[PDB]
Amino acid sequence: ANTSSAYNSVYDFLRYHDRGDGLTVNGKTSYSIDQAAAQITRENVSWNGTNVFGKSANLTFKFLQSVSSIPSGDTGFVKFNAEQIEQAKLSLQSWSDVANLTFTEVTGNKSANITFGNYTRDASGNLDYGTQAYAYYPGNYQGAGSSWYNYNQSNIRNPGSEEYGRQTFTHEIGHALGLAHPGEYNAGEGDPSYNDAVYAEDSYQFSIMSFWGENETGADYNGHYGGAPMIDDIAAIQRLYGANMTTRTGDSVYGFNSNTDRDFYTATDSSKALIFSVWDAGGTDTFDFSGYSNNQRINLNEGSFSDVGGLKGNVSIAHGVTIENAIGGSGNDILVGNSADNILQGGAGNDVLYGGAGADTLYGGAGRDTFVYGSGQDSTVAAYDWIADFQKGIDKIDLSAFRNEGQLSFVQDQFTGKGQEVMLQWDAANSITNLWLHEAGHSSVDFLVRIVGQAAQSDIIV
Ligand SMILES: [Ca+2]
Ligand SMILES: [Ca+2]
Ligand SMILES: [Ca+2]
Ligand SMILES: [Ca+2]
Ligand SMILES: [Ca+2]
Ligand SMILES: [Ca+2]
Ligand SMILES: [Ca+2]
Ligand SMILES: [Zn+2]
Repeated sequence: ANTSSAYNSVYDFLRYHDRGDGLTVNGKTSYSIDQAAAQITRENVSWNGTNVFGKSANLTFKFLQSVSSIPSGDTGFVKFNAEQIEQAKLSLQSWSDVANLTFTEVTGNKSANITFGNYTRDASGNLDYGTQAYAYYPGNYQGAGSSWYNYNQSNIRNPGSEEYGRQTFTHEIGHALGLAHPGEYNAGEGDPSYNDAVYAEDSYQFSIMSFWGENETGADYNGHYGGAPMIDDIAAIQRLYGANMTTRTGDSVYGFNSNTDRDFYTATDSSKALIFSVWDAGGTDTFDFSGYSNNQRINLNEGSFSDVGGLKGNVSIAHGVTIENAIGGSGNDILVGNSADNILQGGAGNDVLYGGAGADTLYGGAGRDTFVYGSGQDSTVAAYDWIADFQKGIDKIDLSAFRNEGQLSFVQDQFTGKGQEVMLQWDAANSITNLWLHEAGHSSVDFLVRIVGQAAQSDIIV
């Protein structure tokens, strides 16, 4: 019952931002990903009609060059500029990446499902420099799917350099696809706030359809805005149109050295912030967060949140996604794998690595690292872990988790058969050290961790 601090850091991080069940966060009811998704899609409307789910759609979009009138009554129409067009296309792409949607641009007099246009004045003809943007849900009525933005806002005119502009495009397109705010609130109507949120997870950390900052739920993006669908947004849009299983089906790398060709999944250098919820449909994938010096916490479990590059709760993995590998930076990181076979690289700094179930390959990197094992199922003989760069007298292998079944006894070269004993065996021929653990209740030796290098008894934490 007396686990080490290394074990505890993993145990707690695994429960970072727990949600659903009968939990109460910030004095509010906590929603699971699916409950949040249902709430966001409560209008039960999409381009396929009402109460239609898991149905794909082929949609058209258009950059209006002129208008007969804006459905809201606003005036002073202004067409989209070149930068707005490029950014809007990227926002559209971030939605079609995760849901079974196709977007085709149309021009001229052709009608379109989703339209884009700017406004600058109100119905009275007075300049409006206060509002931001709005959009209309799918439907057969005049203006359905149309989105409008205030050209008097610099973030709207320069969405490529002012992050909130791109986020706004993604947000409004969300409405044009059938998504609603996580709560019954609208701009201008009263002075709504996070206090009015129906559930705890109503923030930018979980949905860009929210109006509330990520700080409301404990996350911190240091003034940045993600610009792409977050975890609950992905579940929501997929509920309506189905998941896109053709996206990034090869071996994908997110973060540094990314091969995604998506700005929000790419970090060009250490001064670049990352804010994203990853959707990936196949292949062996890697979270490369090697360019950071900040202490990071990386979790590869689906639905989980990570603390990357000095930010908090800025990276998450969507439900239905399996990410396999992770690379930390020069800081003192915590790398947590999932049930798949993971390759974890701590990088420089003193790191804590936890492979979890499956046959993992672990690299501590330079520094004083700790490889944690919380269960006999973590490294069975049939699917054993490899610690490929273990440093005798420097690194540590943490087995404190087994204390719950009785303190482990270290034996030199033979098992007594009693149980709860650990042994290290050196093979001079291949320079491999086999770490064997005979667990209580096991009639045979079923736990093994193979080490490429030497290891001392004092390197094993029992
Ligand atoms: Ca992939
Ligand atoms: Ca994968
Ligand atoms: Ca590190
Ligand atoms: Ca694993
Ligand atoms: Ca290290
Ligand atoms: Ca090391
Ligand atoms: Ca493992
Ligand atoms: Zn909105």
